[PDB]
Amino acid sequence: SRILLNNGAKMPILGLGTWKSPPGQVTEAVKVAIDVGYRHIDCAHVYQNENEVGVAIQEKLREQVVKREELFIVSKLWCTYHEKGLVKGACQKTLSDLKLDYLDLYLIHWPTGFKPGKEFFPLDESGNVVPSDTNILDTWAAMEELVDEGLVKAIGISNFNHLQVEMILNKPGLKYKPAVNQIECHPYLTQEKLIQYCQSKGIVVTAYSPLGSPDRPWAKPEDPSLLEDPRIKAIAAKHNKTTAQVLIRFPMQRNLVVIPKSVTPERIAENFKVFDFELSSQDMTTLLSYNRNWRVCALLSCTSHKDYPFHEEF
Ligand SMILES: NC(=O)c1ccc[n+]([C@@H]2O[C@H](COP(=O)([O-])OP(=O)(O)OC[C@H]3O[C@@H](n4cnc5c(N)ncnc54)[C@H](OP(=O)(O)O)[C@@H]3O)[C@@H](O)[C@H]2O)c1
Ligand SMILES: O=C(O)Cc1nn(Cc2nc3cc(C(F)(F)F)ccc3s2)c(=O)c2ccccc12
Repeated sequence: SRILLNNGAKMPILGLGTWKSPPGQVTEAVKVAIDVGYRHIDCAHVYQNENEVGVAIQEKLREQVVKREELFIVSKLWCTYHEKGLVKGACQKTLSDLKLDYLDLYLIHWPTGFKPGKEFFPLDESGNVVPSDTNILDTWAAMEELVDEGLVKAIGISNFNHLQVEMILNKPGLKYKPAVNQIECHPYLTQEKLIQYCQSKGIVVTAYSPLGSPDRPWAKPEDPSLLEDPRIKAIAAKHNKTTAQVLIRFPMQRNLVVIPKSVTPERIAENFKVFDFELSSQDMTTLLSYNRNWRVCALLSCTSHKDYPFHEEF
């Protein structure tokens, strides 16, 4: 149930997502999740709930439900902290909230640096994001130092397109290769090109929004719902599983890590029950065949950043 990273650590292939989990509900959600078997939690500073996630983690270690070494805890460096001089601080405030003394994995959350400040999305009066000078090679070096200092066991990247992943891999003096690239991926955005690139380079891919992020604040009525796709429902029924379990099992069979979010205990538990069945080889190609190149996770105010990752094909 885990995948070996290029740092020699093992990463559970199922993790719990925490974006949009309300601060008042995520502590119990992570407690239920660890009680039912999750050992990987996907966090971020920008999700504004790391303190409450960390309460849950701490209580389960105190309770001795689990050992720290059995947990795989991931967090991410927000965009307003790309400056070489800010990265360690940002890591330590995540560690502080999570009540941890190290992370298993720490990602550059997006390849785009924003102006530092306490606003997460600094905009100009016309609504464009205000970039920071910073480039991802100096940000990367700063991430490497977090390894050297023992704050993080592994480092990786998120939302990097293949030319940006290649930028890091061709970095002069590269000390630690990225271990993971965490990207949007589901039957409507199957990412074959970028996943093959990354796997070819020994970089593990984590699939985010594997259910389509139906709770994304900017969803519109017109938008498709993977959970309600009759095709996927038929595959589900054939296996006597739910559509969600199918959507979760699908990336697992492509040698991906997948991190479905829920704050509903019954769904946390259901979503983990995906080790007891297999999708067939044909199921898998059929699922891939639903690609629409429909991306749900992005932001118009950032399209003009020099490092906006989605103008490129992949
Ligand atoms: N690196 C990045 O840039 C990035 C971007 C996006 C997401 N992520 C990570 O990926 C995680 C997952 O992506 P996501 O939150 O965007 O969306 P998702 O996991 O694709 O969708 C979560 C939505 O599905 C619902 N849901 C969960 N299990 C269900 C089930 N069994 N049946 C029916 N509905 C179910 C959840 O409802 P309830 O919660 O109400 O039960 C919630 O509304 C995030 O939380 C975050 O950790 C990272
Ligand atoms: O970030 C998450 O985990 C979820 C996430 N996604 N988005 C959509 C985004 N689209 C982006 C595009 C770029 C870009 F790189 F393209 F410029 C940079 C930054 C972003 S944020 C949000 O606006 C957001 C806001 C609060 C908390 C989480 C998120």
